[PDB]
Amino acid sequence: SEKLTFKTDLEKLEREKAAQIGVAIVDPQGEIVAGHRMAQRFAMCSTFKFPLAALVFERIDSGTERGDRKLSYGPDMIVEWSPATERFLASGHMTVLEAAQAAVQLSDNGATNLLLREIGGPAAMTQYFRKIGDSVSRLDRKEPEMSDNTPGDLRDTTTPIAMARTVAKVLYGGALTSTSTHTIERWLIGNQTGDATLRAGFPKDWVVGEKTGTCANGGRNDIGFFKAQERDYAVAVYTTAPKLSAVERDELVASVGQVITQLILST
Amino acid sequence: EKLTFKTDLEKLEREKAAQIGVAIVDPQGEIVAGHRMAQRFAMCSTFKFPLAALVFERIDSGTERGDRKLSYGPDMIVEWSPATERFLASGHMTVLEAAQAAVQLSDNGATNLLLREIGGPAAMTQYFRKIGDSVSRLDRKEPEMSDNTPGDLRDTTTPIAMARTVAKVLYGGALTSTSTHTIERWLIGNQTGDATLRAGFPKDWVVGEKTGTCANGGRNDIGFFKAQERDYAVAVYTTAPKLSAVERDELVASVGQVITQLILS
Ligand SMILES: *C(=O)[C@H]([C@@H](C)O)[C@@]1(C)CC(S[C@@H]2CN[C@H](C(=O)N(C)C)C2)=C(C(=O)O)N1
Ligand SMILES: *C(=O)[C@H]([C@@H](C)O)[C@@]1(C)CC(S[C@@H]2CN[C@H](C(=O)N(C)C)C2)=C(C(=O)O)N1
Ligand SMILES: [Ca+2]
Ligand SMILES: [Cl-]
Ligand SMILES: [Cl-]
Ligand SMILES: [Cl-]
Ligand SMILES: [Cl-]
Ligand SMILES: [Cl-]
Ligand SMILES: [Cl-]
Ligand SMILES: [Cl-]
Repeated sequence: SEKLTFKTDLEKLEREKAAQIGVAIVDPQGEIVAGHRMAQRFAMCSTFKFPLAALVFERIDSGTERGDRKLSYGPDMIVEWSPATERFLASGHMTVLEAAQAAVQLSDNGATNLLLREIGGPAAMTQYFRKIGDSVSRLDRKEPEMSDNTPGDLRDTTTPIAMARTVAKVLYGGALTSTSTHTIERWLIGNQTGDATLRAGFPKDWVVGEKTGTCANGGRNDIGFFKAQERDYAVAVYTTAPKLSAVERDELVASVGQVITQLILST
Repeated sequence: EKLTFKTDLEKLEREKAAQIGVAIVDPQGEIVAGHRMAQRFAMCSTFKFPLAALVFERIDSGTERGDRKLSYGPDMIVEWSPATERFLASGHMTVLEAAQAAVQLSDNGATNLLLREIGGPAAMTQYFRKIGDSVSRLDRKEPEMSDNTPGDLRDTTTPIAMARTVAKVLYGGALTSTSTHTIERWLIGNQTGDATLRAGFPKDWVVGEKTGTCANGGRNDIGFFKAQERDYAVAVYTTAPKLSAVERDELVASVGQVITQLILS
């Protein structure tokens, strides 16, 4: 069957690249299309910044936050991979929406930590996961230490099926207003960090948006959505390949994208 | 201090085989300092900042909508169009998405999408005239407007004309308060200027700018800075055909340092 070919082709990639590949593909209601290691825990790393932006948009939607509110900070906000936070430092602030867009589209760690400071830290992120029906995903630490990805450490983890269903809830399940949903979809399409990962393995006519992550100890992840053959899907891909180079991990996730493509065009 | 400014720029020109045009003006357009300030230079991608101002004026005026979807096909992809490429499958970019990509990524396809909408180079030149700039002129779309053929007056500005245009947009009331603040934040958050002017400015200055890189050694940076609680508009245009690309970045950064010495004096 198409699902057997999907499993077999992912297992080939696992053997040949010394990797473990977690995938979940769901329809807009969260029904499983296909998956692999669906219930295995993986470090979230920067992929949680997409649910973080959804959390922020829900607060704007409910009138408990303003997108143009200025979030002041100083040099101690700057951590590794904080390009926008660095540029705005002299000005003294980033707005709520500026920080959320930098977190999603540049994977800006400082902007992420700026938002975590405002919402009540990792506990508030986890509370949001639980609220939208995700009993699995957990944020325990801020950036960058949440990405240390120690094998077997359950902090800062999700599973592919939990996160795919969280993506579907945000994009298709009514978690956000129509306007906020469309905005976050456009942010995912316009992401600047994913050119070499999943969307490099999907056909060029598919509409794709995603959020990448890179973890210590070989983690490389990509979560988001694709629209193919007049059908919408949510997808979460988590990989661990400790001996691959960084470029080789990009190619690994792109190869997963091609295996997904072969499945969808066979469905 | 003005003699030191001139002398240090001419040392850079001599040692780098370069021409350096600079103008610094106060918020009202009065000259603070300059060098070759009325010599014409190719504007290349720096015109994308006045283009975004024109777009904001039309949104301000009700003749454009910021969320209007601009459809396109792969024909609109030209060199250096990263956002346009990412949004291609979706089939559109909004007016505001395109404008922000033009300013902050120097996206050429997004720039051309906006030029398509306003009626092309003639309308952008008309906007320069409307804001009191009788010098700057757009003749072509991207990337051919950046050909920078020696002596060609097409697609040129002068440092003083463009510095005064920056001041008019940011400080002279060309845009509403809200739109002025937005375009200022876009310039601060620009992704392309880390190695040019702001690399040569002190780190507490609030700086925003728009870069350009042209054929035949053009390297430009225009924008604003707030230093010692005073606001300035600045335009730097340079031509250095024999430098490497990294050395042209270093050249503009060195001009930033010469500017810093003048301001602090
Ligand atoms: C998130 O996964 C990760 C956090 C935990 O640090 C983050 C921000 C790093 C990266 S890759 C990193 C950022 N850009 C650099 C780059 O492209 N190179 C090679 C210079 C490396 C990501 C990511 O999304 O891929 N997120
Ligand atoms: C604008 O001046 C120029 C247009 C006319 O092509 C443009 C878009 C090119 C560049 S530099 C180019 C884009 N990013 C590349 C880069 O930095 N590297 C290292 C590959 C080269 C600019 C610019 O603003 O600097 N604008
Ligand atoms: Ca076409
Ligand atoms: Cl500001
Ligand atoms: Cl909800
Ligand atoms: Cl980019
Ligand atoms: Cl002069
Ligand atoms: Cl003169
Ligand atoms: Cl869309
Ligand atoms: Cl960046």
